[PDB]
Order: sequence, then C-alpha cells, then structure tokens
Amino acid sequence: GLKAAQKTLFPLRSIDDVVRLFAAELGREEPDLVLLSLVLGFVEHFLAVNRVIPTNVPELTFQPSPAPDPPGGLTYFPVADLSIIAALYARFTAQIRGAVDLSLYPREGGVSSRELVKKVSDVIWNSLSRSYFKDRAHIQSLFSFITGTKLDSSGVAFAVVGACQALGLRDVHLALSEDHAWVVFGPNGEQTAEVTWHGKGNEDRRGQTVNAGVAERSWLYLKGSYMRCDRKMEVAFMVCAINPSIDLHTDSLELLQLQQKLLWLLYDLGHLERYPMALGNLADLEELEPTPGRPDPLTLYHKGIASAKTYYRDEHIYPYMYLAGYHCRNRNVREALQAWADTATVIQDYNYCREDEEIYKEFFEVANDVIPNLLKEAASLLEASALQDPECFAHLLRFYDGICKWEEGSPTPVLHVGWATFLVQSLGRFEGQVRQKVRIVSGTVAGTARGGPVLTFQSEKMKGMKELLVATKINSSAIKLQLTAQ
Amino acid sequence: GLKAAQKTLFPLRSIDDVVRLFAAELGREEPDLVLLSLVLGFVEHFLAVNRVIPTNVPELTFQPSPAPDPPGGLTYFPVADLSIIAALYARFTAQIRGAVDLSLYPREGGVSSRELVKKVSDVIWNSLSRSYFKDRAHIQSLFSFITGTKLDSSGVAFAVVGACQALGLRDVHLALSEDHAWVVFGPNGEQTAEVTWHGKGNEDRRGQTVNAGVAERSWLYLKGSYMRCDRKMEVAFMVCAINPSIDLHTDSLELLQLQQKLLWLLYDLGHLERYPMALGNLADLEELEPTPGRPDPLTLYHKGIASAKTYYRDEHIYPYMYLAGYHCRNRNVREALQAWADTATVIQDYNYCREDEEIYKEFFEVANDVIPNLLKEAASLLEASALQDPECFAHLLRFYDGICKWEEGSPTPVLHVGWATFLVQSLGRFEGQVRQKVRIVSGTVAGTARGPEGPVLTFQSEKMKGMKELLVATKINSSAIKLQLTAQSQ
Ligand SMILES: COc1cc(-c2ccc(CN[C@H]3C[C@@H](O)[C@@H](N(C)c4ncnc5sc(CC(F)(F)F)cc45)C3)cc2)nnc1OC
Ligand SMILES: COc1cc(-c2ccc(CN[C@H]3C[C@@H](O)[C@@H](N(C)c4ncnc5sc(CC(F)(F)F)cc45)C3)cc2)nnc1OC
Repeated sequence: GLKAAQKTLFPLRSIDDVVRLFAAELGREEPDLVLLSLVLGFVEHFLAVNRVIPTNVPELTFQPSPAPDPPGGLTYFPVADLSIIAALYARFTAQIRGAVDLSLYPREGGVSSRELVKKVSDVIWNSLSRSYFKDRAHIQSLFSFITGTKLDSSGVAFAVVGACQALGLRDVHLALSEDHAWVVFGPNGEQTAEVTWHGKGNEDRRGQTVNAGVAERSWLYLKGSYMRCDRKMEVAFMVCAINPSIDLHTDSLELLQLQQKLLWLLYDLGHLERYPMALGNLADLEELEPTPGRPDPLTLYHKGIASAKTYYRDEHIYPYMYLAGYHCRNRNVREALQAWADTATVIQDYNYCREDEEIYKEFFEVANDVIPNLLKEAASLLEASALQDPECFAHLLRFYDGICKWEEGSPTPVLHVGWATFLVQSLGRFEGQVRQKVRIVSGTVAGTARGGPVLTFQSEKMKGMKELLVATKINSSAIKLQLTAQ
Repeated sequence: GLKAAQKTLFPLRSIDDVVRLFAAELGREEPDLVLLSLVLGFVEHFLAVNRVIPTNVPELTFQPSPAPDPPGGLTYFPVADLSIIAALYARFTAQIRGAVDLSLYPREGGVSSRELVKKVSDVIWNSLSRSYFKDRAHIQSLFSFITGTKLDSSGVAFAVVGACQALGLRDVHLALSEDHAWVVFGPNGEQTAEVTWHGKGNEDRRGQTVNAGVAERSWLYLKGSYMRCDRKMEVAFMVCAINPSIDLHTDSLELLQLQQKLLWLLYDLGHLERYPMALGNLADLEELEPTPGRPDPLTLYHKGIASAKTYYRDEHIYPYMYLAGYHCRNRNVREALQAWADTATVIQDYNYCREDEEIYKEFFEVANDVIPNLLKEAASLLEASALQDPECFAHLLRFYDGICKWEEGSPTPVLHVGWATFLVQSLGRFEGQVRQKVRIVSGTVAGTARGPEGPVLTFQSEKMKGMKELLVATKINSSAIKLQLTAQSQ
C-alpha cells in the first residue's frame, strides 16, 4: 500500500534520484521507513553485494553515466523500478498486517501496549533465518530482511520500528546506544523494551526494559543518555547504516557519494542535530571526498562534540574518538593526545561490564597501539616538537587517569599486564626534564572570588603513583605493579 | 513434429495415462525429454499453479474420478489434449531449431563442440526470465519455459539438454551435483560446461568448465563424484523435478501420486540405480502413502546410500540425511544420531565455500535444532533408553568432529556462537556416568602384526581433539567448550 505520491518518483535511475525520494519523504510527517530502507537495500545489493549485472531479469535494468576521473569511463547504477520495490514493499506489509491483529490489542489513548510491542518484535524475530552469521555486512536493510530473512543486530530493532509504523503505531520509536539498539514507546516515550541481541549471540534480554542496563552505569546503556529517535532521526540511522564496503579494502564510490549526500540533506533539515555519530560519520566522509562550500571535517567533529554535550550530558565516547582519529591521521600529536585524554575523561564515570567489550577494544588499541605508535613516529622526527612539550605528557597522564577511574567500581578489571609495558614504553618517551615540568596537585583553594602544565588525578592508582611518573628514572617495575591490582 | 507412435497415447485423461505415456517413452533409445517435460509441466500447471477450471478456455477439458477417503468427493484431472501438447511441442522445437543453424558448426564423429553447446545455452539464456527477487515454484519445466519464459536455475540446464536433443545431439547430457547443474558433452563425456547461475551473489561461471569447483573440494561439485546422466536418468530427473507444492503448507495429492508411480516405473526399469536422491525421493513418498507389495521406506534409503558408495565414492550427503530424517520421524534416536554422524563423516572430507550455503543451513538445522529435539523428547520418555547409551553419545561426538573437520582448510569458517549453546546442551543430555564410558583414543600403534570395552572414538579434527577431556568430565565446562568450538587463525 504505497501512496501515489510515492510512486510518482519511480523509477530511480541515479544517486540524485534517490536523494530526491529522501527529500520527498522527509517532507511528510511520517517518512515511510520501510520504503526508504528497501530502496537503500536494493541499491546496496548491486553496488556492493552482487555487482554482476543480470541480463535476463524482468524489470531489472542498469543506468549508465559518466564516472569521475581519474577512472573516467562509465558507471552503472541499478534502476529501482517501481514494480520490484513495490512488490518487495507489499511483501513486508502483508507479512506484518497478517501476523498482527490490532483488534486483539486494546490500544487506548494512542499508546501502544507492552504486549503489542512484544508481539510485533516477536513476528520480526521468528521470521529470521536460524543459521546465518550475524556479524555479516549488508544485512541491515529491510531489503535484506524480505529477500534473505537475514538481519544484523540493530537491523532487527530498526525492522521492529518499521513494522510498527506500517501498523499505524506512531508512538513506537528506535532507541540507539553507541553500540546497541532497542525500542521506546508509551505515553511520555518513557517505556522501553529490548528487541534484539547484543555482542556474541546473547539474544537473552528480549522483552525486558533497559532499567538495569542504565543503573549499572555500563557504556552500553549510556547511563540513560542514549538516543531516543523520531521518524526523522530513524531516517538518519538507516543512512548511517548504509555500508559502502565491497570487501575488506574496497568501497563502492556510488555508495560513498550517496550516503554523503543523504547526510547533508539530513544535516540541512537539521535532523543530525541530536546525532553526534552521524555528524562524525559525515565528517569522516568529508576527509575522503570534501564537497565544496561545506564545513571542514574539524568543524563537523566539533559539532558532534557540542551535540553530545548539549543533549547527551557529554556521556558519549565516540565524538572524541572521531576527533582523535583525525588528529592521528594528520600527525597533530598534541591535539591527538588531548582528544584521547578527553575521551578517557568521559569513560571515567562509567563502570566496565562484559557488554561493553567494544569500547574496551577501542581504548585498548588506543593505549597499546595508537599512542605508542604516535610517539615513536614522533621520536623518529626528532632523532632526525611534541616530545619536548609537557602538555602532551600531561595529556597522556590524563588519558590513563580516566582509564584507572573507569576501572574503579567496575565488576571486571580493565587494566592488566598487557597495558603495563606500553605505559612504561610511552612514559619513557618523554625526557625526565620534560615530565618534571608537570605539577600534579590537589588544588589548594576551591572556586574563585569577585570581591608548565597543571594536572589533577581523579583515580586511585594514578594518584597513588604520583611520584613514580615524574622521576627521572622510570621505575619500570613499581609502575607495572601499581597499574595492576585487586 | 511428434512421431506417430506417440500420438496414439493422447488424450491423457488420468495419472495412469501419464504413466503409460512415460512407459512408452522409457522404452525407446531416446525418450522425448521435450514431450515428457511439456506433459508434466501441463499437468502440474492445472494441479498446483492455477487449479481454477477456466470458463473462457476452449480446448482444455477436465476428467473427474473418485477421490481418496476420508475426504471423498470427485477429483478433476486436466486432460492433456493432443492438439495442445503438439502445439506447445511444435512451439518449442520450432523456437529452438529457429535460433540455431546446425550447419554453422562442423560436428564430426557425432561429437558436439564447445561452441555449439555455448550457443544452444545462450539461446536458452536470452529467452528466459530469471526470478531474481523471489523463489518461484513450478517453473522447472519446458512447459513453463514456453508458456511464461520463467525458468529456475537447474531448469535452465535441463532446457539446454532438451534443446540439444531437439537438435538431435545425442551426446550432450545433464550433469547433476547435489545443488547445482551443468552440462556434459564431448567424446568420452569429459567435456563440462556451465549453462546456468547458482544462488545469488555468486559470480558468473557460464561457459567455463567445472574444473575449479572440483579442484576446490566444494560440495557444489562433489570433488568430481557428480552425476552424468544418460537420457533415461534425465527423464528420472524431470520426474524428481515434479513439484506438488500448492502453497507452503499444502500438497497436490495427485502430483504426489503421479510422481510416486513414475519413480516406481523408473525404478523397475533400473533407471534409479545410479541416482541416490531419486531413491531417497521415492522412499519419502513411500512413507506417505505406501504402495502394497513394494519395498519398505527403510529398504529404499539404504539402496540410495548403497548406490552412493558404488557409483559416487560415497561422497554424497543427501543419502544419509534422507535416512536420518526417516529415523528422527520414527523416534529411533539411535539410528538417527548414527545417520547424522555418518553424514558428518562424509562432509569432513570437504572444504566449505560460499556457494555451499545450502548444505550449511542443513547441517545447522541438524546440530542446533533436530538433534536437540531428539534428545529433549527423550529426557521426557525417561522421566515418564538412548540418553544413557554411550554409543549415542559417541555418535554425537563424531558428528561434531566431522563439522569441525569440514571447517579445517576452508576459505570461510563454519562454526559460530550460534552452534555453541546446543553442543553444550546436548553434551549435558548425557549423564557424566555415560559420557565417561566412552574412550577417546588417538591410537598408539599403526597397523597390526602376524607371528568387553565400551565405545572407542578417534577425532580427526584439531578442534574436537583439543577438547576431548572437557567432553567426558562430570562438570561440563560450558564456557570453555564454547570458547574452543570457535577459532580464527584467519
Ligand atoms: C583505536 O584507535 C582508533 C580509534 C578511532 C575511532 C574513531 C571513530 C570511532 C567511531 N566509529 C564509528 C563508525 C560508525 O559505525 C559509528 N557507529 C557504530 C554508529 N554510527 C551511527 N549510528 C549508530 S547507532 C549505533 C548503535 C546500533 F548500532 F544501532 F546498535 C551505532 C552507530 C561508530 C571509533 C574509533 N580512530 N582512530 C584510532 O586510531 C587512529
Ligand atoms: C536438517 O534436519 C533434517 C534434514 C532432513 C533432510 C531430508 C532430506 C534431504 C534431501 N532433500 C532432498 C529434497 C529433493 O529436492 C532433493 N533435491 C535437491 C534433488 N532431488 C533430485 N535430483 C536433484 S538434482 C539437484 C541439483 C540441481 F537441482 F539439479 F541443480 C537437486 C536434486 C534433495 C535433506 C535433509 N531430514 N530430516 C531432518 O530432521 C528430521
């Protein structure tokens, strides 16, 4: 059941055609989530999944056009014919409206019961292939759901939202952590239910609320400061969900261009206002292919951080990682270290759980790979300056401080001997003359009155080893002992 | 143009009439594939595709007869009229002979060249419509090809083989994997051609030889132990290709019966002797409505395995699954677990490629659904016996060993979190008393020399070996097993 105002835009023969359909849909009060996902799903299938052009399928044709130099030549876009898309579309709605009898669910006050939402969730759930590998690229879109009955984790969430729209339930919306997804609904929008699995397979929590996740201060639930989406933001989600990767080292430039354009569309309508990750994703895309007259990536990264601070109580980690990354790839060592410090400064007030494995890996790689490497490549510059700058030393101490504070209160230790080496290796990359320029205090007087670097640890472990750090001989044994504990 | 010897059999007013026509055809040096496919297409059409008796239709007539009880009533069969079939038949042979000019290609010795076969394939390729975004039933037949141009993947191959018979090329024959189809020609039959696609997202190997697939030890090519049909088997193939699915939960009781009789007919003429799936197919049918004075289902599954061993080096998977299935349905836990274990043993010697996703799903459903069911429905029969027979436990370990072994040396991993839980759940289904009764030896001395016990089992896979002790322990180290069942030197 498409509206005639939707069909009038088909067939879509190019990137711009798709962008146009998105602008159309964002215009309406409730953009058709299922329609937009199908389209992106259809387009991604031929641009990344199966690029071999069929020539004996009815309704399937390819649209030639100039490709950008260097390459030059032609590029072939999959023509999204109405007949294919509409048929896919009707298969989804048929499946949904047939399996869910709203009559059985006394939906009063324009508010969806918890039982209704569990039901819809279960429909989508029981529809999936039992066998597939769940960590596979390109099973995010409803195209993939209807075609292959394969959905990735956050896909299931998105699909359950899309089902609810198709059922006329305008009160069920997609909630997004920085690494998980569920559903919110209810009068105030204050009711939650899990609908998908997280991590390695654990589909356990389906149906329950997210109260316990928020309470245990895990990064997965962002202490409550997760994203609650509106329809417009759900479109932003699926645009971010576009996966341009063909293989491990190869990207479809059409999918890159298209995701980039859709984000600017969204950006301009201001729908990335409360979406730090989107803004960062947009910035990442601008460093690759900078579209002219648009803000520089740096500006975008900052918009992301601003957003997190205004709307998410500055409880998001990735906005700083996004920025850190930039300064690493541009060799801005001082700024690069600062951002990593800022990142750690956020994680400090969280408690590390098993569910949080993803950010752990990210922090682990920062501490034990990105930072050590960064310093080496900077010591290669001198022996032929950041290493002379005690700010950078203070940044590095602040980074570890965050990590130690993070650990405090956690039901699982963070730091082990793996970290010990690299701390020492990294520490021993700053002349003892430089390290000593950093005063590590408590502060003597609170506040102010109208009438080298300084630094203050917040963690036990780090303030416990206040001196070992500024000494001229790195006591490479007492540090490793103290960084680790029980 | 039909021969005179064939027309005298129309009109086909019933199943038995269709049988008779088949008998006739099966008694020649070349049974007409095109004639028999068309007839089958036709009958399946009005029997599953569109069961509504046309009001506007002139030449289509329907024959009633008594229906099987309990339901009862009368069952109306679509009369295959000579005019219609001849028409369709003329249409096809016309279309094909129209597109190929046999003189363009020098065919010396009665041997067909690669070019000729490429073309005949191309002619079928650019005539059909592929149903890319859906799986369409009832589009296997040439009947479908002419009517709708719709043709599924293996339907293409069969179409090239029929089109070649229509051009009177008696050398081009049908190659049959367990989940693919291609074409064999050439002097001895050692010429291989790809004519169709496989699944979705796989590249395009049309025109090439299946050498690479044999090489890479993928199940799609059976390491070489695939079927090369003779005409008689190609007929058996299209009989298997009969498709009684009306919808997803409803079967055409008349198409079942037609197929069951056609297989028994092919069986008696000895045309199923080198076709394990056909023998499996028939057996499943005999489980449903057993025909009297015939072999038991059990007997037929074995003949399928037997066949597999004889002609195909025991490199086939389905023949075991066919047996396993029957056992599960009879709740013969012991045989079922065994049959599954044998299935794994065969597979152990394969590598796993993307194109094999079909046998994957199938193993997965065994590991993570079927076996678990069996054992859970058994813990109940005890509380109210196999779950304390260490034989069974051994079967279960051999199973897993094969899958692990399968995975070894594959481009893609095979095991993931999804499997981990049910392994553990199934290990726990046997008391540690029983699981310890099983001894897992590597072997100390090679071979023997001239001048009681419980189950003994040797693992072939590094994965199962490295976790031999964890399996027999009384405390099932749930966590450690799961960890080790997964691995990545990738
Ligand atoms: C460890 O070393 C380094 C790390 C980083 C770095 C830089 C940026 C990031 C953030 N990565 C983005 C990529 C993108 O997929 C973002 N994700 C997960 C999302 N983007 C947009 N919307 C969403 S919604 C969501 C939750 C879900 F998936 F729905 F459940 C997740 C999500 C996360 C992570 C790491 N950069 N540089 C490094 O070294 C130089
Ligand atoms: C996984 O759990 C269970 C599985 C099974 C089971 C039982 C039987 C099978 C084999 N299925 C048959 C059905 C039938 O279509 C057979 N097919 C594919 C063919 N039959 C005959 N000829 C051919 S030729 C061919 C390849 C092609 F199509 F030509 F390209 C395929 C093919 C295969 C597979 C699994 N049975 N029971 C189970 O639990 C009880």
